[PDB]
Amino acid sequence: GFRKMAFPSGKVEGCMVQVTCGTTTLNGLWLDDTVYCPRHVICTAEDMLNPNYEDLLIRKSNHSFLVQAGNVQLRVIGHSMQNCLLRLKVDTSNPKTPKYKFVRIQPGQTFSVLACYNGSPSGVYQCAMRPNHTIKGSFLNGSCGSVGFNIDYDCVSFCYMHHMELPTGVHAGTDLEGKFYGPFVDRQTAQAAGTDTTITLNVLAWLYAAVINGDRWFLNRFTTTLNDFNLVAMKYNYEPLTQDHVDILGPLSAQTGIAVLDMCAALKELLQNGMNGRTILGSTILEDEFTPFDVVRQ
Amino acid sequence: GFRKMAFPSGKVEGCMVQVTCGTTTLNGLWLDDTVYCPRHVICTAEDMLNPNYEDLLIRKSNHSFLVQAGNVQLRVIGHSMQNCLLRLKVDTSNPKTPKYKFVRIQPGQTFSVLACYNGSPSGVYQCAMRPNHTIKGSFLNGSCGSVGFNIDYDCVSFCYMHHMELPTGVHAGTDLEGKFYGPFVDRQTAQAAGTDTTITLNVLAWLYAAVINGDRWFLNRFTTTLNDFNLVAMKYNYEPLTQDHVDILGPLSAQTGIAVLDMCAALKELLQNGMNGRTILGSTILEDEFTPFDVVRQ
Ligand SMILES: CC(C)(C)c1ccc(N(C(=O)c2c[nH]cn2)[C@@H](C(=O)NC2CCCCC2)c2cccnc2)cc1
Ligand SMILES: CC(C)(C)c1ccc(N(C(=O)c2c[nH]cn2)[C@@H](C(=O)NC2CCCCC2)c2cccnc2)cc1
Repeated sequence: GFRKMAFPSGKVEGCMVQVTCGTTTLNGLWLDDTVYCPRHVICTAEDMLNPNYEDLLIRKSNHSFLVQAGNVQLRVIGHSMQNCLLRLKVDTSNPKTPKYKFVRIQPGQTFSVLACYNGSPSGVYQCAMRPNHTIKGSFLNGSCGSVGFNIDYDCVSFCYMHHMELPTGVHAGTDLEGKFYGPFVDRQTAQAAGTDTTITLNVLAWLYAAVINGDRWFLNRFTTTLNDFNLVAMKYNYEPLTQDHVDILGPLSAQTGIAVLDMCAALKELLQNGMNGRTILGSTILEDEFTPFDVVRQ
Repeated sequence: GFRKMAFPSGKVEGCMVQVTCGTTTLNGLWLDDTVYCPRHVICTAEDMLNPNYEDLLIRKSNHSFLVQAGNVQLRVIGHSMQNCLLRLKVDTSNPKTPKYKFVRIQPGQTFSVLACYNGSPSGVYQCAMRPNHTIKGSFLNGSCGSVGFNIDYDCVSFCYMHHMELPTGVHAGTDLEGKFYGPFVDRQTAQAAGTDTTITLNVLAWLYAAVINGDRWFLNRFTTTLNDFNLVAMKYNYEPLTQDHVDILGPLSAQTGIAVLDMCAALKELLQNGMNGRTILGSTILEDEFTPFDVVRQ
């Protein structure tokens, strides 16, 4: 009765366009009279190892970028580069543009992803920005340009644009000003995701979700200090817990009457003695892709 | 790299309206000039045990149904009942109506759910029609009228409307002609979901997904007959396997070169010897909410 929920994708579906440059097609985002898309759309098949993007873009004209919004083709009247994004000024302003904002998210935070291919939305799902700045997405060839987003009231907050797959099958991209999450670059190199860790804030939020949904078997009578917990957390590749996290879990702690450091003693016991065949909220592992905000929303 | 993916919900978001009758509010679906919604919206707070819906509806007029499409209120110009649904003819035809169809799904099949409250879409997620004709959804108070759907090309296939929660926390509803899935009724009674079972077709599809995504540890050298497998399946509360299922898994069998009855010997070994700490496609349990169609789509 508790699961990954994506935001309704209608407001973003209206802004999804196709952007073709030579032999390469990928998705872009059309807000007002601008189309944002990954700049590597101008990289050539021969030049994937060491492209110089300033160089490749001086050589382009407006007419080298085909932009198709569904049936209707848009005419480009200008172009520029912002970090790893390209900005294409088009003639028409998108009539379906929503109230929107560009935000840079932090590790642990979650968002919905609209997976698109050739400008055509195909799927929506929820995921989290990992601590190693990758995302565990479901992106196939030509998903580049797909965006990730959160919706509050009527206001879309774009936080991610997809650029590339890394060798482990996870994914890298940028915010909507083109700055990458993590130390990744939009070329073919030998770059790997660094070692990942488990998002302690999110596990604790989930245990509080489980308690609120009536499952309570993992609770215990013990307490722990923050330092005592962080020694167990380091052994099990979990992010250290901070006072800031303890503060964030306040409202959840009040609702259930279970002190945060009590919940931490509970989690520490789970990490040391396994789950021995039981299930939490339907899971047999410790979920770390729900935030404190996500749990309250559900 | 493989997960629950919902269809993009934009085409259904445009048809979500609010329907108020007295003290009760719930969601409805506005296609053309008709609004479909659960008939129990006319049930009164006093009459939940034994309402007579023919009786309660003769007593209503068009002006007892408030219909709000976002800001604008719609005027109702007629009303009738189709099984467990109410049909409200309104003055305006919905301009955002998509190409659409009403279909009745079968157990094991999956669909996307747009969770709505007070006409306002709030979330989208994927689920499956269980063999006991319930759905394991995430519906809170006033989600009634939320619909479930599949999209092919530009054509929305509405298959479920939500009506009620059953005592175990699972959910019952109807197709879009108002006929319930299962033997449930839209009153407060002592009705329970019957015992559920595991969707064997879907587990086998998932194992084929796992193989296609490079995970292969559970394969073995043995084969099984269909009858030999169904004796293990009965012991573990799994649906029997039929020739029709074997036929459905054909394309998946060809793509991976693993014969269906080979995959069944594999699954039988998983059921008898556990997973002993390993993971399939990121899971430590046997997923049964992906169809053969879902696996190919991803
Ligand atoms: C030029 C540059 C920056 C190296 C690049 C090249 C190819 C793509 N990939 C496009 O599919 C694609 C490219 N252009 C249109 N589509 C895919 C991709 O990342 N393969 C990686 C494997 C080789 C090493 C670098 C990239 C992809 C697959 C699945 C999900 N997401 C993306 C992305 C970036
Ligand atoms: C009149 C009738 C048919 C018995 C009924 C009554 C209440 C509702 N429930 C509305 O929330 C609701 C009702 N009208 C507007 N909202 C909820 C519901 O099922 N409680 C059940 C518990 C008591 C026994 C029967 C119903 C609900 C909760 C969470 C997710 N889904 C629905 C549904 C149907």
